[PDB]
Amino acid sequence: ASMLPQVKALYPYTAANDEELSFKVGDIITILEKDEGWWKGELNGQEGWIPNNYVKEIL
Repeated sequence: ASMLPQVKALYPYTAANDEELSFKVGDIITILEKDEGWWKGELNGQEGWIPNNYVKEIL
């Protein structure tokens, strides 16, 4: 398999529209794609863009 990046949320986020993904502090989110400040995440079957300042990539 290929490894995807994962990030851990440091702040909660409420999606502003249907292209974005909501999360809570400590959620582990899988990154499908990066576009500078917005990353595309997947969490429990939901997919959407997230602000990268809310999270920290797991090394």
